[PDB]
Order: sequence, then C-alpha cells, then structure tokens
Amino acid sequence: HWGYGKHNGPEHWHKDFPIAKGERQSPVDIDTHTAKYDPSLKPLSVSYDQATSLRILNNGCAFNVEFDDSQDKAVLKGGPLDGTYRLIQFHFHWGSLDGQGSEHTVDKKKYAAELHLVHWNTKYGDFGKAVQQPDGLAVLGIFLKVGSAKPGLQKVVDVLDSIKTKGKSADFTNFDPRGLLPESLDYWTYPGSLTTPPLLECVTWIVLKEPISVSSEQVLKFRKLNFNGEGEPEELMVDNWRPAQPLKNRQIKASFK
Ligand SMILES: *SCCNC(=O)CC(c1ccccc1)c1ccccc1
Ligand SMILES: [Zn+2]
Repeated sequence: HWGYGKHNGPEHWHKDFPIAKGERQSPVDIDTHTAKYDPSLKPLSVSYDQATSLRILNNGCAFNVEFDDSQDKAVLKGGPLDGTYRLIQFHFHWGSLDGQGSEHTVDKKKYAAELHLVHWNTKYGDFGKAVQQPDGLAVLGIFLKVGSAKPGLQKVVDVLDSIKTKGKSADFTNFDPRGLLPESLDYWTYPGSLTTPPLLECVTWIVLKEPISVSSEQVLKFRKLNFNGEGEPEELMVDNWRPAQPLKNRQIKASFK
C-alpha cells in the first residue's frame, strides 16, 4: 500500500508505520563540517572476492540483486562494525532528473542515485532476525553521479529490459559487486534505519565519501523500469527515494581527517 506517489509517499508512511517519526530514522543530511574524524574507527574491510549472485528482481519499489548468503562468501568487516556482516542484496534509489535521486545528502547536495549494499550480522543467524536488532544490519551506501560510464554496472543495466515490471525476476549469476566500488573507502557512519517500510531502526550506515560515475545512458535505463505490474497502466519507476529525516540525538563520525 505504501509507495512514492502523492497519496501514499513518504509523508504518509507514519500512519501505518509510526516509527517513521522515530529517533533514528534514515536517510539524513551529512553535514561534513559537523561530522568528526573518529580515530578509534579501525580500517574498513570489504571482502567480495567469493561473492555469489543469483538473481535480479523488480519488487515494485526498486530492483534487487540477490546473493547467496548461506555462507561467508561476500562480507563486510571492520570500520565501526563488530563481527562479520553478510551481503544479502543490493539495490538503488534514483531520480527523475540528474539533480535528485539519492537518499542521503552531503551538505544538502543530492546525487543522481544511491547504491545500498545490504548486509546482515551473522551472530543473529538470518536477515529476518537481524532486522529486529539495533545492530542487525550494515548498509554500504555509494553515491552515483552522471559522467563517464561505469563498466561494472553495464551487466546490470543490460538485464533491466527483462525485469521491466513489478514481480519480474531474472537469472543474475557471476556478477561481481567489486566493479561498483570507488577507489577510496573513506566513509561517514551513523546509526539509523531502513529507508522504506517497515523502517526498522536496525542499521549501521556506512556511506562512502567518493561517488562512482555512471553515464547518462546507464541511469536513463534505470528510469525505464516500471512500478506497476504487467498489463497495468505504466508508471515509470523514478524518484523512489525517501528524503532526509531529522538527525535528532545522533553523531555522524568520519573515517578520514
Ligand atoms: S517493494 C518493498 C521493498 N522492500 C523490501 O525489499 C523489504 C526488505 C525487508 C525489510 C524488513 C523485513 C524483511 C524484508 C528490505 C527493505 C530494505 C532493505 C533491505 C531489505
Ligand atoms: Zn535502499
């Protein structure tokens, strides 16, 4: 029932999901002049060399690339995190225009899109249990800007034709998410939530400072997806992003000076 339109978008979510007006909601604006370098933060470890993707799905909200998380194949460790967090999936949020689309902002700047690499804490055994824990998830957020094409994204872009509408999925094996990372692993980190209902406050956010560049043609293909299901009237999948929420009683820490 919730969505991203005028009668059911983010300003309405609180009626079915009162936690939307919560104490640690995401996304937020990242005030780079207020975030503090934290020297306690240990180095970030992104270990994706044995990653195993399975499938890509249009769920009506975005598209997810799903991974085999039955073992420690692609994991996130270090930084602010205690323990190992398993890659379960990734997705994007993007806009109708290159001037908007990200969820997090940097000094109020909106990027063209935002990549979320979603990982869960292995100490809680599965994702569904992890989301009911304040330290259950770790999401790696990577901003997208429009410029030169991102070669590691092209495999993703090409399959989208086969998952145009809500409920469609396709085989997506042997995709390597290392091709979606920037050079630098400099990040900001804060405690927050999922950015769609149920909006659970179970996330440790890790947002890379360095955006990746994608081409105009690549993001235009994202914009051709549909929110609707097959044989329903076309509603382009665009602007599936939730805006910045109140930081309230939280501190954003930086991994770099
Ligand atoms: S079209 C709805 C899209 N959202 C889902 O993928 C739901 C999913 C979730 C959350 C809480 C419990 C079970 C499943 C999810 C949402 C955001 C990030 C990761 C997973
Ligand atoms: Zn997301």
